[PDB]
Amino acid sequence: KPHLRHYQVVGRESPSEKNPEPTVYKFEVFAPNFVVAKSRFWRMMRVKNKVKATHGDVLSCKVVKDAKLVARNYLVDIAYYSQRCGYTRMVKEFRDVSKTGAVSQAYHDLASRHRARYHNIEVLNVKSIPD
RNA sequence: UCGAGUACGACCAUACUUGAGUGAAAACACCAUAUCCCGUCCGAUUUGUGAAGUUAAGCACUCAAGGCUCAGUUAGUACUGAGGUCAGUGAUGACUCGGGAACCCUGAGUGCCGUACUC
Repeated sequence: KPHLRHYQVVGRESPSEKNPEPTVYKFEVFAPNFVVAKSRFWRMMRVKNKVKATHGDVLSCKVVKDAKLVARNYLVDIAYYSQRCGYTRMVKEFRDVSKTGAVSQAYHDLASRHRARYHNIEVLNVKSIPD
């Protein structure tokens, strides 16, 4: 029912004719599809690694399984962009069931109050909170 | 006698130009001279003609800097082709699908080869 599943996308940089064994990059992104995961996989590597989607290959994107469906806390360090105060990060600790669920509320909250939508939004540290 | 030595060169600064060092054989080099062609207002320049001589310059070899060449950045940045019944503002701004710099700075090193001769 909550959209925006959680994808585990990993990939080298088409090895290599120069380096012959480029370091593998893996990161987990929330996305509606996996085409949208790879689209934002090759945005981190184009920026945080200077690697094109052309000059590299996706090793194994994957759908993370779940957590036993039970309520718990979540602080989601989220970073959006807007003409509304360009590139501000946030914390916005939510209380939903799964990481997919809470990050959904994260997006539907920023697009609600900052009108920042999916591609203007990076995510980091979707972790939980005991108390 | 072996690397290089001259003179011919091809790439044309990694080769340039700087302060020096370096020159062991030859070989260039300055060098002697107006005794001739020579044209020098000049024996400077060059152009007759040879070896008392000299590494003083020149020249190649060494290090060791601007500059130059290769790269690491700079930077997936700027910029850009394409696409939005994108967002505001008629300021470009992000996004998506791509291309993708430069100056700089930290580097690397600071020529290479090709024909004849001569040893």
